[PDB]
Amino acid sequence: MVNTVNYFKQKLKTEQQIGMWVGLADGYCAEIAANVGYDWLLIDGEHAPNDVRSILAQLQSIAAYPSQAVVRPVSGDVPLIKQLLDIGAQTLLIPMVESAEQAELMVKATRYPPEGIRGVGAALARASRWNNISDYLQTADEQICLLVQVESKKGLDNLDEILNVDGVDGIFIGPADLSAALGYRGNPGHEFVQNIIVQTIQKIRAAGKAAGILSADEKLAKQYLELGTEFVAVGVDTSLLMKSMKQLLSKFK
Amino acid sequence: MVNTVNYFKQKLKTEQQIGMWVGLADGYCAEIAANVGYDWLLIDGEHAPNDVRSILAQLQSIAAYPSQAVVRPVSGDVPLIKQLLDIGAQTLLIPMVESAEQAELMVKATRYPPEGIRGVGAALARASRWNNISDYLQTADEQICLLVQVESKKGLDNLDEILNVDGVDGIFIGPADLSAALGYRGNPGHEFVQNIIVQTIQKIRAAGKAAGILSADEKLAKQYLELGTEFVAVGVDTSLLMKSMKQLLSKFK
Amino acid sequence: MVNTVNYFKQKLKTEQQIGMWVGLADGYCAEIAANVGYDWLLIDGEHAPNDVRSILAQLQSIAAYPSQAVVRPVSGDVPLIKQLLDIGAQTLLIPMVESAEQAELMVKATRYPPEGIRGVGAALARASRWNNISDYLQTADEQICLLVQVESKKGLDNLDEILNVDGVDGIFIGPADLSAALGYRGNPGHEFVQNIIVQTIQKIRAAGKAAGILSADEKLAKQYLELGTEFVAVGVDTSLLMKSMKQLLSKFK
Amino acid sequence: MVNTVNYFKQKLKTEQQIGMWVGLADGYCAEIAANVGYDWLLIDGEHAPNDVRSILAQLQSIAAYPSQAVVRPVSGDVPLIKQLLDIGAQTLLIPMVESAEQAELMVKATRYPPEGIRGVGAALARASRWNNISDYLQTADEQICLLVQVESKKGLDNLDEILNVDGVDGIFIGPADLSAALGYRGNPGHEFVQNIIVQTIQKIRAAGKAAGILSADEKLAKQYLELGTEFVAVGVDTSLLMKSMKQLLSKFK
Amino acid sequence: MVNTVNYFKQKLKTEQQIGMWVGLADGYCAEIAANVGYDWLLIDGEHAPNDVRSILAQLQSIAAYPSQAVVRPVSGDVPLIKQLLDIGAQTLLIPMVESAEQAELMVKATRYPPEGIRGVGAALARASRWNNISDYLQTADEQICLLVQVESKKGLDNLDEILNVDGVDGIFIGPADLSAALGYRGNPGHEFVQNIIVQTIQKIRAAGKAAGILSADEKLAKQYLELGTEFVAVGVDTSLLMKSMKQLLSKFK
Amino acid sequence: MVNTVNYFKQKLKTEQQIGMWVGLADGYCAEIAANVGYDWLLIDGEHAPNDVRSILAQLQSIAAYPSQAVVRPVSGDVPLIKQLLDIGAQTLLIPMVESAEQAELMVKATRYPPEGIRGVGAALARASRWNNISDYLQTADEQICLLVQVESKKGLDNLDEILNVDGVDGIFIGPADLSAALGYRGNPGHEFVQNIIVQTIQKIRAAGKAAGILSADEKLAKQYLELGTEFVAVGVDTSLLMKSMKQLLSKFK
Ligand SMILES: [Ca+2]
Ligand SMILES: [Ca+2]
Repeated sequence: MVNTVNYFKQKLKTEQQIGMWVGLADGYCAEIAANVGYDWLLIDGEHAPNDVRSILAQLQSIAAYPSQAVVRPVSGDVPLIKQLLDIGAQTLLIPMVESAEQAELMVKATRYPPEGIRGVGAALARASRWNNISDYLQTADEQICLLVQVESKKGLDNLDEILNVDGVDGIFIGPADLSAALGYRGNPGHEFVQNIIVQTIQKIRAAGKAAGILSADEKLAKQYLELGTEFVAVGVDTSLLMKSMKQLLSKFK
Repeated sequence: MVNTVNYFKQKLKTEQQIGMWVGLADGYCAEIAANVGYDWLLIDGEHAPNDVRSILAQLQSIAAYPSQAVVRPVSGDVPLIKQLLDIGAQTLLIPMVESAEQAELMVKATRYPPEGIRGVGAALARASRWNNISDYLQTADEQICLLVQVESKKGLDNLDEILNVDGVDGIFIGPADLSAALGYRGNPGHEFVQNIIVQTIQKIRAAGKAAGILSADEKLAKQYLELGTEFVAVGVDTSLLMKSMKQLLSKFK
Repeated sequence: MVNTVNYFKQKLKTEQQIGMWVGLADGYCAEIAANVGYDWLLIDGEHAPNDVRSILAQLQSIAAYPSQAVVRPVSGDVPLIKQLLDIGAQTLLIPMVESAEQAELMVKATRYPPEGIRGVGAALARASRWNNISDYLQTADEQICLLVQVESKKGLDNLDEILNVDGVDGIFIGPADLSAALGYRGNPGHEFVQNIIVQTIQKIRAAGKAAGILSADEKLAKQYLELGTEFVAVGVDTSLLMKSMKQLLSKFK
Repeated sequence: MVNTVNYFKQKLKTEQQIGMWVGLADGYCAEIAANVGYDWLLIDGEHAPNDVRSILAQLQSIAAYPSQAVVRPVSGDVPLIKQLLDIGAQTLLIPMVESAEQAELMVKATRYPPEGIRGVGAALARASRWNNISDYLQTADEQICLLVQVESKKGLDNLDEILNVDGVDGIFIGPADLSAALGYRGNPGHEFVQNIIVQTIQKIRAAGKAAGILSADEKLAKQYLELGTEFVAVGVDTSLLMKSMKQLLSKFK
Repeated sequence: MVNTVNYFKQKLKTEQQIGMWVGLADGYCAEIAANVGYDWLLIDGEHAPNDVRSILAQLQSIAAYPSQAVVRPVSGDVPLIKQLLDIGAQTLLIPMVESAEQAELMVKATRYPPEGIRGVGAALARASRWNNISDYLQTADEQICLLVQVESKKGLDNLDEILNVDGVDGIFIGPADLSAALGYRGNPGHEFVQNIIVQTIQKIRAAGKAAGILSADEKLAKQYLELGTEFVAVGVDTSLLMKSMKQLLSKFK
Repeated sequence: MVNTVNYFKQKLKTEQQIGMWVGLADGYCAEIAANVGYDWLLIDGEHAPNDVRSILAQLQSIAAYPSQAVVRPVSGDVPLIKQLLDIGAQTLLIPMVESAEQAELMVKATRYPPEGIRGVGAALARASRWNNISDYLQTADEQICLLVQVESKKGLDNLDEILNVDGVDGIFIGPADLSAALGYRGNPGHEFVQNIIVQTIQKIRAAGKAAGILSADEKLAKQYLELGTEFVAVGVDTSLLMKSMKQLLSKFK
């Protein structure tokens, strides 16, 4: 078997990928999402009740389908990154990255020694298909994609430095934490926040990195796609489920 | 503690209850549904991957919310009915009921001896809250509601007889199995099927029993509510999740 | 490896075994109960929210401890009995046994062909420890113990017939279903019910079979032990947990 | 989406398919087995500790791989068959089939009304991918494959009658139950048993049905393949795990 | 929906709240404990085998009942605190707090930016009921309650400094870790230890914070209540289950 | 009850113990491995998809069998070590230990105050069998065994310093991470790497500590046993399963 090709990673340089946030934290819900045809599915280990084993179950469901999996761990924790890579997550979105130093450590956490600090356990891991991918330890690094989130004043204060870190493939901007960090908690729609988001996306793309964002607002999503944003999540499973059920009940109250 | 009051059962004689089909088979998804404000939630043990333990998890989630739980077991299996009552399901929807004899057996399956054949295990059961409901074995039968589904030619051929069974509180008509039994599999919208559904609802209400139905079609749902149908399910969680995600992706293809 | 000796089965003829009801339906709770020193633990598949997989987890917990496991399936279902024997349950308590014809079928359900109808699948089963017990298909039947419950008027109407079935090792009387069946639901304490229980125990022992019963009432339990009742369960984990927490809160209200 | 093509079913008429028994009852173990390259994987609901939900997880794992899933339910239970088809099992192996009448009922259990008695619930089912397979209710029957097991003297006494049942695609012979039924429990190797197996395979293929068998004995397996047996399982995951670990320890004792 | 009112937090200033430790690590066991009537239930993520998902299940169980949930995470880990607040835990008990600096970080961990460092993910969280609590991001901080444990000499050496931290609502003293830290491991009953506990409770209440403690000793528990201690846990589910089962067996040996 | 004797710990000074790696992450698979007769089983929390709850299930499975359990946590995390000791893991293998300062912290993490920093919670823990081991807080430390892994240049740079830490019972060398760290990723077989392994084993034994290693290569494993290596793991469950299934399929292609 040749290593699973990371089409998400390749597509960062060739197209704009449309994404769905997967927070229902369940192999069955992840499979329903995997049937729709999103370019990428964000399995949320930070804001949904997931652990290594529930994320594994969702990778297995989604694996039969074209949609590429991206895993957001709870934090840039090196051992947890080691766990998620070995279960076969090929793209990670690291929350709350605030310095070049922290971004380089995340690069190392995703690469085998001697170049990085990823723990070696290929015989045991879905990632190597238990060594059925015969050359895994030689070929793994090529198909790993590292994304970091900038979501604080300190991250924005270190944006140019993070953007010069080799091995950061993309910077994702989450309007929720960023709006809140800027003193507009719950109101990312403010001009002050939007101007900072647009400038940030411009700087990201100017430095040759992929820019990413989430917006459930169709107008803002299409605006971010007009700027060339490479990976745009356009909704959240929990929100779509809740709103579709509320909208239906309102027709009957 | 007094026994949990079955408001679904009481409401069969006082209003028209709007329902959501719960087939995501998960305590977390059941809780999202429980927040919307449906009158009733159908926990589907027949067509969703549920077992006694996953149904228990969904009863526990939903229990904090006003929405009344209805459990559809996989079949009119007496021991399985015993299990679902002891985990605290107070309303059951029995699929594929086709005779007075089978309907009376389902009544007995829901009532303690000597009047019925429900196995006695109150010390162990969430239903008695492990005997924290001190009078449970005296008061349980009052708050149990039995619904049966008519979904075959044989059931329609035995409708008058089922409708004279004391302890059948309601007859639910599932257009899917009924359309299929009538040779219009996948097309319940045919006039031949709809005329049979309307006549069936009329006969059900004429015999003093509650009529129920499911339709994701808003026009048919409101038509069934205009006829006085007592319990109408207006959608399905799996369908709302899939369609909301497909509709959103179509705005971006 | 030699097959696990069924000490419960042997002790039916040499001593009186003290039992605890396990309805907390969980490997971790079953292990707590396993530490106490009960002669037997009844893993309740009829009145607690258990399936084959949760019962297997409880057998694995308990296996490190001297306490012998007895499993009560939801009903005398031949395929379910097959499942529970293959996960390694060596003693079964069959609910709701009402005829010699039904007792004989339960005997066959527990014995391999050609003498019985137990499905053969030893390579796969914990019961054979996946063929690490090399002679399992030759030795299995010797260490299987079959108990049946008489809990209905019809059972009591067929008691002499059930007691002449070879391979029924014991008859358990559950006062809850029996009291209910006799029109004293929730009050097994009545003289009418108790006289029937005592006579029933006497007839069971007179026919050379083991008698069993459950009572959380210390006085009744010691009374049943004075009659020579071979297997006596003296409490229920769910009840002890609830009562201990209630008594404790009462000291501080 | 078009319905998943049942390649196992097609190959019954075009090649000889090599199978692995999957009784580790686990999505993770099922995925390891799925990477090997077996033509078919037998998810054992009869002799391994599986339920609908654990079988769903194993289907989801295996779905990303070419290996075709075959599910053996605990028994020819019509409601359980309904449940396994809806989670998306396209091939079923029914244990303990003993008459044409029982085989015909299993055929109907797998087909929608009006031809069959399969309960209709496509909106909810992974089988229809929650109606993302738009024609599912029209196209589903064509990709369903029904195998039955003959494992008793009564089955052998009804073999010609079972073989004339339209819609039985295959008869599988399990030497374990059959050897036991013939009074050679745990010694299927006996000439008396093997002559019966060979004759049975010849009769099955003579009637234009697929023959199937399991043998962990390489010689017997290759013999059955020389007879033209269409589906041959050649080992069992539990057995290969235990034996591989025992062989390794023996090199070091 | 308005945000769940944190009655535990309000009662810290108006009454003395009686608590039960919940370490059976199970939604079913948590629900049994929830029926008793304790003012608060301590879901122990530090000393019972719990993770985010098992704590969520226990929150869902308990939610239908008046008893207030308090969650003890394994350590003052900011990302884990983020995870427990989002699943909807409104009161946290932080183990092993030893400095004002650490207590201030725990305060911030529980509050949204710009005041605190709690990660923003309201669309996904049971805490916001998936934004069905429409003002959640504005109202969430008011219903969050932060308790810290002082259980080391260093903590006692920093007690006045921890007590001056705005946003620490309560200091809990666990005699087990504190007795051990003082060189009396497993004998918190010693006068040297008790004088320290009494003095500590007096200092905590003198600084206008709530004092808390656990003791299974009724006399010590009632003594701590006579001192005005605001939250007193009076037993542990694991201990009451084991002891109740041991006491019962001893009546029969 | 007396505390469980750690035979693994005792045997470090009296014999050479043969080990199997358990990465199938499942109570049912851990029990199959437990039947074989390995001296020790390594429950891998670093490279297999395990959490505290799945490790507890595997400890419960294995506990019925003579094989001693060793747990490898994901990292030398003090709170996680606390969790794993409380579920009853008596031998820990700490990955990625690189200094005497880190080894000493791991020693303290495994010992109660005042000598160590292990959090006290014996009422709640399987480790004390919920205080059924009456003297647990006095006797626990004697039966705890601490192993550390040297797997980096920095570890080898600190080997003499780590080897002088009292309370480090053993140093395990994992050829995978070490080979990788040395610039021979995936080829531990190189003379440069092997010479370092042999010298390392010699230095470990010269300092009075137990040496450990894993090799699936029979020749290397016997070589390590001839040097007197005290604990040698000779295979990996995931690898044996995959290889046994691959070899078997190869006979029939
Ligand atoms: Ca978990
Ligand atoms: Ca289950």
